[PDB]
Amino acid sequence: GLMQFTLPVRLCKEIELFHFDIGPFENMWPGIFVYMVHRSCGTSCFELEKLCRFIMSVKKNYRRVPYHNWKHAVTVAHCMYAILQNNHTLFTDLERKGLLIACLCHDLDHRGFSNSYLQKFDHPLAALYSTSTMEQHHFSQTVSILQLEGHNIFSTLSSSEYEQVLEIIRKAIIATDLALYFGNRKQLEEMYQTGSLNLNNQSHRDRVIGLMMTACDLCSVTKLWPVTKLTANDIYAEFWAEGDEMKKLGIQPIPMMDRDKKDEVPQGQLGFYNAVAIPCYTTLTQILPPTEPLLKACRDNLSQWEKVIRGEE
Ligand SMILES: Cn1cc(-c2ccccc2)nc1CCNC(=O)c1c(C(=O)N2CCC2)cnn1C
Ligand SMILES: [Mg+2]
Ligand SMILES: [Zn+2]
Repeated sequence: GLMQFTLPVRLCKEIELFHFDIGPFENMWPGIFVYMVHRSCGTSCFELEKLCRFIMSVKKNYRRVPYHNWKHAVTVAHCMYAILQNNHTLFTDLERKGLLIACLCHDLDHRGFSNSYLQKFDHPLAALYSTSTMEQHHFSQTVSILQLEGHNIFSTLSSSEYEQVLEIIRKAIIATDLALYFGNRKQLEEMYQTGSLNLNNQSHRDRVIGLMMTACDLCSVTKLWPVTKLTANDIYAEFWAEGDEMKKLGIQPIPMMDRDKKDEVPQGQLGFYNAVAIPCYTTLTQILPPTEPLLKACRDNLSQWEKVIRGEE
């Protein structure tokens, strides 16, 4: 009860900032997560023993892939932490409980392959879940781990509160399917610009949380340039392996996944910042003004990719 987690001073200060990098000491990431839960939710939200057991089972069910790994899970949770702490009063008790957990679980048991590769390979998951194939799997893995003995971190919630938190987690994890982000953002843009956006409207809150999920998921573009750049290497390491696997099925992969077209990565980043990232953080900033630092950091990184194209690095 009187047992707080406390971090070294540099981490205590910098964890509050959007651009925080959780660092290369894997063994500190559980502690960093518990710290964020305690500050964003409270020391009372979860039984520490159940929470620690839950976190260590989640870690065990992330695979040793270049990008969609346990570090990504904790990085995405930290971005969510920063959003929630900078928007103190906008979110419910159930939302603060559910969203950090959703973020920690959102890529559970990821294999480093896209929904599209699973459908072309004809993976069993593609027959079980025809759309948002991996994201339905991630939610399924979340429920599995919640149902392990001594892993029920939500055990103090009523039946209907428990159903609501699991429904927040489900929608939040499904929203990380980037195929769904375009339409979600277009609807939020229209709603914001016609003044019809209503945070008492559950379907509106769902849309806003979905956009927070995209923002946290893509948050490598909001880090300091060296973090952003070195993260992109891990992203492409996965894409190019998928490209190799597409060539093994007799399918030319898209250029994003073809290691033979490495040279076009910089132009590929420009399209991604302009089509996906900047629009994401712009709409998020319109709805939640204190998230501006994400938009600002994303624009700084777009400017760095522009410099790469000009051979200024
Ligand atoms: C759209 N496009 C095209 C090219 C390209 C490259 C070489 C040659 C031709 C085309 N590169 C990109 C963008 C790469 N995507 C990212 O970098 C990315 C993601 C991301 O797509 N998701 C899915 C799992 C994570 C998340 N964060 N970030 C930074
Ligand atoms: Mg994912
Ligand atoms: Zn992710």
